[PDB]
Amino acid sequence: VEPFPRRPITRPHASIEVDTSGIGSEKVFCLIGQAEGGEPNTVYELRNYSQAKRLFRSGELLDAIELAWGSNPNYTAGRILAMRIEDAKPASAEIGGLKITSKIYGNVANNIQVGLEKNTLSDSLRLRVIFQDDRFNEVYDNIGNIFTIKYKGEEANATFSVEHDEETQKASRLVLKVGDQEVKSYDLTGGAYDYTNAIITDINQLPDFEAKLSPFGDKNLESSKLDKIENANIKDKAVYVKAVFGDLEKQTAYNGIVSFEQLKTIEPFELTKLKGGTNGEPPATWADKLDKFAHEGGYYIVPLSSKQSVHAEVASFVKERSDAGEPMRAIVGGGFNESKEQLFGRQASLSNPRVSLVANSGTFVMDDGRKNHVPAYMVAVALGGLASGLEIGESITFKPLRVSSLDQIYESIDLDELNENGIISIEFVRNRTNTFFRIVDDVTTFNDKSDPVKAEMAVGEANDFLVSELKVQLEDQFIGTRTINTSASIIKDFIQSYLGRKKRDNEIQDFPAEDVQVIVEGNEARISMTVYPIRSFKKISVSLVYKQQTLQA
Amino acid sequence: VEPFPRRPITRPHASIEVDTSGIGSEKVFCLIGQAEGGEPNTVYELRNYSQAKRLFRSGELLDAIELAWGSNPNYTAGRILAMRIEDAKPASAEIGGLKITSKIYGNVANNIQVGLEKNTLSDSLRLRVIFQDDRFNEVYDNIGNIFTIKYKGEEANATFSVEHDEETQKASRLVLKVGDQEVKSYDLTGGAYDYTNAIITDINQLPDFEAKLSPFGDKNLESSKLDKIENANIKDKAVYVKAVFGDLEKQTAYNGIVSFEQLKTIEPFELTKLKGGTNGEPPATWADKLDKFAHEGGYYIVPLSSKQSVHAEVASFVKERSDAGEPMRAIVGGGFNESKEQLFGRQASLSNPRVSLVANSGTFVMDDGRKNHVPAYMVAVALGGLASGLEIGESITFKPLRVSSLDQIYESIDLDELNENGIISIEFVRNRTNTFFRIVDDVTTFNDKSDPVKAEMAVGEANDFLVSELKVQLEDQFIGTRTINTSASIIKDFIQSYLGRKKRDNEIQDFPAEDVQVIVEGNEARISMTVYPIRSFKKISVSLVYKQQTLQA
Amino acid sequence: VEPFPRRPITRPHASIEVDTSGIGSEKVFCLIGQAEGGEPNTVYELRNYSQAKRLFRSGELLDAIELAWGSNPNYTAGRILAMRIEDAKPASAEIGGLKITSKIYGNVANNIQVGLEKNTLSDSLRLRVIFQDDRFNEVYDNIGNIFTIKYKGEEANATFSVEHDEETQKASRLVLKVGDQEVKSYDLTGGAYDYTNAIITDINQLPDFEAKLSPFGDKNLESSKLDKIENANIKDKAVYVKAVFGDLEKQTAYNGIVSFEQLKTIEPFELTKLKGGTNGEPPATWADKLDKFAHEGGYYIVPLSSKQSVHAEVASFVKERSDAGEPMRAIVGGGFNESKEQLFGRQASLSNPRVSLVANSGTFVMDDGRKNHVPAYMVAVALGGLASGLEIGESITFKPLRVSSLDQIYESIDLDELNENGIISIEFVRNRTNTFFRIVDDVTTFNDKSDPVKAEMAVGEANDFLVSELKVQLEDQFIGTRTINTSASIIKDFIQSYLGRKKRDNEIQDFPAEDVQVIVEGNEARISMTVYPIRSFKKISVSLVYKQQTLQA
Repeated sequence: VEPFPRRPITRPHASIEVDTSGIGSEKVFCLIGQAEGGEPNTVYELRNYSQAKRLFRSGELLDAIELAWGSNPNYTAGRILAMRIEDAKPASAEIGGLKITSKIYGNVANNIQVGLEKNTLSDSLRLRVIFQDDRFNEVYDNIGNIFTIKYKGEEANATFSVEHDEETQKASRLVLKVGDQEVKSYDLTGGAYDYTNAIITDINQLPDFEAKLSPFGDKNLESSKLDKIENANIKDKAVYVKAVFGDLEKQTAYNGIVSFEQLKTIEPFELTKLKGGTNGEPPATWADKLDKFAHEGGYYIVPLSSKQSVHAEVASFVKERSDAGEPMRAIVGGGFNESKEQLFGRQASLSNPRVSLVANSGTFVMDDGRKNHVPAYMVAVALGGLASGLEIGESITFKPLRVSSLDQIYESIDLDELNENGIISIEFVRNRTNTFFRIVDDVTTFNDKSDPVKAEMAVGEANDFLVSELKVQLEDQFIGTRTINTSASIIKDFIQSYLGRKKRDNEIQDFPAEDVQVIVEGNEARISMTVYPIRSFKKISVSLVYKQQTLQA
Repeated sequence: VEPFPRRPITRPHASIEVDTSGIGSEKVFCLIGQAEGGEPNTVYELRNYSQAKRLFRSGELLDAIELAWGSNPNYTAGRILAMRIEDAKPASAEIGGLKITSKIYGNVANNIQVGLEKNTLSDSLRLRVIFQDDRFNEVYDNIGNIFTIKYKGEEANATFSVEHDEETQKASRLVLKVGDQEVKSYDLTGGAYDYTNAIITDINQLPDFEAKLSPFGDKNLESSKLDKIENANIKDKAVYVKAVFGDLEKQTAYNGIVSFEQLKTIEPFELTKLKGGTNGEPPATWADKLDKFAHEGGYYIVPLSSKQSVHAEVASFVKERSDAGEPMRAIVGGGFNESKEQLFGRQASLSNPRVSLVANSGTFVMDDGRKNHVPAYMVAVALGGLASGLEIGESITFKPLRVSSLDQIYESIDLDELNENGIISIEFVRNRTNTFFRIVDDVTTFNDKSDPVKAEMAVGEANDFLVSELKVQLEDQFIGTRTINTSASIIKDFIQSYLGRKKRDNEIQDFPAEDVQVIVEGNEARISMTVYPIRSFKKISVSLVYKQQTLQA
Repeated sequence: VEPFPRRPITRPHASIEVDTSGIGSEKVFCLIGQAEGGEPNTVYELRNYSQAKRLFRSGELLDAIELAWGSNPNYTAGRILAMRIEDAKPASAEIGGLKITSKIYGNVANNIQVGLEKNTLSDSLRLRVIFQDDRFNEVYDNIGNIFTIKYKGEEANATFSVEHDEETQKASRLVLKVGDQEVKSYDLTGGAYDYTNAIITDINQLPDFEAKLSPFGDKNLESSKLDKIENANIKDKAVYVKAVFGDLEKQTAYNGIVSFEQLKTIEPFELTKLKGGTNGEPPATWADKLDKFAHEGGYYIVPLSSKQSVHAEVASFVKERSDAGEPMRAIVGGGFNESKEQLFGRQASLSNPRVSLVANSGTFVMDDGRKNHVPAYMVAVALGGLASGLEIGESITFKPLRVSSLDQIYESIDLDELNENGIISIEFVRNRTNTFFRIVDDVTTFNDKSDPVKAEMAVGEANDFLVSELKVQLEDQFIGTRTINTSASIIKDFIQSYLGRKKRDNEIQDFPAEDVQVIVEGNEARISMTVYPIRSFKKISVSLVYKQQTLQA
């Protein structure tokens, strides 16, 4: 509802009630591991490969992103969230009249260099910054000398000053004087005087003074950050205002990988390397690190680690989030070429419905040209990236893996045992001339097959997405709406429209639209419905029978 | 009925009787606070933001109003009531014979400057006022001198007098006198000579005397306020009738901020400042201000203060007016960032059905780029502005707040505890990809959950509005009128109409119209009915069931 | 209805009545900015480029206007409104017994030169006005000496005089005397001699008199402004009535840049420059300027300032007008080459549906040929001039900009983030043989897709124009009319006509005739209507499935 005009009117008029009501999940994937770049305990959004490669410099995580976006040829590249577990810290140094610190966290940041060798021809400090790892070697100049002022009056001498607040060194005035008497002054507080443009215009208006912006950087710096001048003579010189600090803020805020801070006057200093870059140490538990993905919209998450304690932690994490209204599922892999007994031990230890285990490990072809021999959990990453590429309520059963080879080629009996015990395994298809690798099943670690919801990943996915979407939509729409007689009818219409839309997308098989019984009483709304869940075929029986046909003529 | 004519006529005629029957609610939010303007102890009604700014010059109260009208972007800006706690007084100067007084209340009025001059060409005074804080500067040039008299006769002398009467201390007569006799008298004490224009017209009647209006023109003064003159020669002079008092009242009564009144004799004096401009003491007890309210119709009220004594006094006030047939409610808040244990205390101290406590405090962006970080009761103002924007029997549950940021981000457990202690709380949602702020629930401080009327603001508001309108309309129409034998059916029709009208606007759910009963005996209007109350959803139960379906071909 | 004749007559006749009924939006663009000429706090309509140049001599506001007219080559150059922020004042001087004031406001007025001389060859005064900046130069030679008076008789004495009205010192008479007493006198206050040529002719008609007008310019001064003459001999020479200053006024009242007025005696003076030309300084807040735009007529407005205070002031202003009944929308640009963080912080500061942000800044090939490198808000002007060329309901999405170059050329990921966060951005289309630049979207600062009316400029513009036009027409047509039986049908027919005209102009998609319903009750009229919104294509899904085909012979 949107009545127009918003102000009530009592005299004769016309009124209009504009109404826009009614006219108006991606199943995100997550990764955690290590990298040579990006800040710690900070989650990011990954859309392009170039963006991630610029942020995440290198390591196993970048390979895991490339495998996830490459593990599904026939699907799109889905959005992925990533973060760094290492407690890295940046390089920082004290030089000149400033304190410098780098933004990249890690041992690589030590190679950063900052200097202010002065080019006396331009009377400015030539800021050269270098980062040899990134091939970043750029030269900046024209720091200071923002603009000129010159005096051409008939008096004997003239002088001008910039008066600061002594306790904070904040510029508050610009005073032009002859001797000790002010020709005119421009208080730099509260008004158009806050910027250098007003000073330039007002000074230009006076016939006795000139003010023109220099081609050494059109900064237009604020007037509060100007330098402190103390009765500098103006008659013979076109005196240059500098404001070196404010010029560093303006010209180097978003240039390079360098920040600046004050403990002072800025002076020249030599080009010096930064120190204190540290990769840090791993955390005792990953549960604090996993908390950053609590509310980021992630559904599938895969830790880049083969340790059982990390797997159990993640399992407790995804359980707690699902119980808190953030459903999630996890896929893990046990290192390199583990035997079946190790896999059964891991499955017994976990025994989580919302966790899956990958048995096979193999080699993959990367864009770098490396035939990277990866552990099982990178295959779990590839599988998560395939699942994300799939829509809601789809299964990854008998989908291709696009692998180059596998360390272990399991026989029929071995694959059957792995599937029975509740571990995901991968087979090599030698039946045809065009051999390929594919996934045999997507069973969870919870091995009780009697209950398909828990056992099947697709069913539990469809259930969690349906429930969470229906819960959010009902919470947003109907709570706080009046308990009018038509409320029950509106609720039943909305439910039917939501279930008919889900059936259109094939996220659910079918539902009886007649059995949607809504009951309303006071603040409570009691709703009952039936849904047939979308399932995936996994066994076909053919009772072929042969018969005899008699032909006549 | 009203016959035409009302008085009977006995002769043969036609008599007409005409019946004009059958052919022919607002919600207001109150505010109390401090500001740089406005009278003390005065209930001011506001409709326009410009009106509030002009009256309330600046301060917290104007910001509160702006927040209240800015907290409902969709809904109409309803009338709001404001009041100043400060016992301010206006500036005045006892300079010369004139008691200069200013309209504005406070210390700002002291800046006013008032002075007088005189122009000898037209023999008329001048007056000036300088209030440059409001960009105000006016000069009343050539005060007085409404019209001229000149002589054109043959007598040997030509004078006019304006007689001053000691009994009335005013100008009583204006007479043209020559020698020792009156040429023609114009008695100002009565008749059409109460205005000057009668005198101007009648002077022209004489062959020997004529009159004309002044070139300045529009003064149009009462003859009783003319100045005292005795036989001023007009033989060959166009002497102006000065009339200084009347033109002093006209140029300064509604013009500007400054009024004038004589204490003494009128004389010019130079420019001088005003004195006595006092903001005034903030009284400890707010009951001195709450009691000043009346039958305006206000419902909601927020005090702009964190004090317990203020909140208790407001609670006692609203309860008293409710018991006195003027239902009201309040919303309060406590300073900045109070912990839960303090908020529990405040709710236990209040425990009022007609008071609500706000937990959160935060920041709001205003028109003039003001990132105003505000105490909790300003949020309570914002809530009361939302509530006024919402129509009768609606609630503020799950609605947006449009707040910029919040101090306390409460988790689900914290909100649950706050709701269980009857404290309204505001939440920042992380479930949706696009995050936003919104209100949790409209729970009151009173904590008997079996009573939804008192527990819930919306139900209590709807019940009070229904009862108040019903009782008013019944008292107006039927109750207390002369007794007749056929009033029960008409009362029951009126009641049913009223119920139908309530049901039409969704103020009630339904009503069993067949169960309405009316009994009359003497002057006892016995009514009994039933109503199904309005309610707003707060809990949704979805019982989902999964089943398997078989398909044949 | 227009009756004929307008005066009824009771006698037998024929009366004719005539009704001329049935015989018979612009979306104006607004600008505020800097200029070197024009009055302060004054709005001017501008369609002709010569008018805009003359009004605004030069600055950034003239360049903005020229860009707007030239930002849409394939559209009509329509009306634009413009205001000058600078509080300039004009140059003035007092010399020669005359008050001199210039029509140009600012420092440019100081170059004006004015001087007065006398011509010995005709006994007449001379004037010269020069403004070297416009190369303006004109000489009003032989000022005064309006007409001669000659006498031809043989009497000893022949004199004429010009007398004045005492109360005003204006020329009231022109007396001719021969011997000792008058021959004829030309009364000037009232009669047949209001003009001096009538005096010239009648003097010519007299037997012993002659008179002729000075040919230098068609003076034809009215006789009120003639100089005083007393007993000036006629028989000596054909004496001139000079009246130098009145003739000067009549010659230069509406010509040239300079105006003149009396100081008192007037005498010549040397050719000298003027004084007092000043531009002043801009105010802190531009909101006081916007009041003049309250009832001018316009939809789009763009201030020429990158400061956030101006933007917040305009945002507030357009919100106030929208709540009043005259909605507007504001387009702004984020300074020079600002990074994504600054754009985000500006978007988060505005967060208004009726405000749109522009990110890209670049160069435009001006008509002068200069490679004018300009800030973002000049691009926002260009977009505002394209939106004003666009018809109602259209969108600036994918429309060509005709820009020369851009400072920042973005990646696909950067463009997507700029779109998603409610910032208008531009891409450099490189794949074509004809490379160019196109607008990607017209999304507003308000960043929620739930309401396309608030989130899209075109939809919101169509809704606002529709509501305003319907409100105006309904209020003009049916308020104050009679509540006749066919009132509801007439209203329905007028709405259908109006919606069918909208649908014809493609301002709406469609509407259902059945939903249009008119309810009459008392002094009110409730109307229910439906319209399908017009929309712009912003997403095209295509599905291409190949199939086999078999050919027989």
